[PDB]
Amino acid sequence: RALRVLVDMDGVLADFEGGFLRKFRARFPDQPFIALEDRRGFWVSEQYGRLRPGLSEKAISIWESKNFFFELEPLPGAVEAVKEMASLQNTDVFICTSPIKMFKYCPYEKYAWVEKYFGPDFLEQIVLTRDKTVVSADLLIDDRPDITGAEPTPSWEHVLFTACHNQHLQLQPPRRRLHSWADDWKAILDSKRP
Ligand SMILES: Cc1cn([C@H]2C[C@H]3O[C@](c4ccccc4)(P(=O)(O)O)OC[C@H]3O2)c(=O)[nH]c1=O
Ligand SMILES: [Mg+2]
Repeated sequence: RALRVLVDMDGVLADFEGGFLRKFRARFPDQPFIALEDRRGFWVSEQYGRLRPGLSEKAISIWESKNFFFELEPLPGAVEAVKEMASLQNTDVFICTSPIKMFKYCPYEKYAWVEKYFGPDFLEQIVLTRDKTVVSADLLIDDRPDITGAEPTPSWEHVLFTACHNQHLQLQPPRRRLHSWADDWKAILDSKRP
């Protein structure tokens, strides 16, 4: 039997936080912003809303804009790590990502992004869903702390991928982290093998 690993896209493969900040500052130069070092909480618009009135609506307009997802930069070592992971024996890798509600560009751009960095053949490994608990696997590497859905008992072990917004979070045992792609991801996968 092959080990199945679900790899998240935003915050794990694609730099959503960095891309957001860069484009927000460029479009709203006279507005206050939040340095990544100061990001707290999964929801960007919520922390921006607390910064000053009207920043939430502006933040939202950034990711709803054409080319936001397509132009995100890969996280350091992400492409290299996933390519190697997918080539490993007895290992099936799927990119499991949740598209935003405004569907005009997001779904399309995510497929285009994967084609760009992983090639045409990797498109077969993409799973788009707003509920990752109904996708079965041994592991789910994702930066969102709370991953819930229709399935109360997911088959996967959620390994928290470190991001600016979750770096200070204390996890309840035996929950663990993958600190970055430079961290030992192979050791994590092996711990799940027969
Ligand atoms: C992946 C990511 C998106 N956003 C943005 C983008 C937008 O995505 C969703 C949204 C909710 C649930 C599943 C998918 C998208 P929306 O419900 O608008 O589709 O929730 C609110 C918004 O929050 C962040 O702030 N941080 C993140 O790490
Ligand atoms: Mg993510």
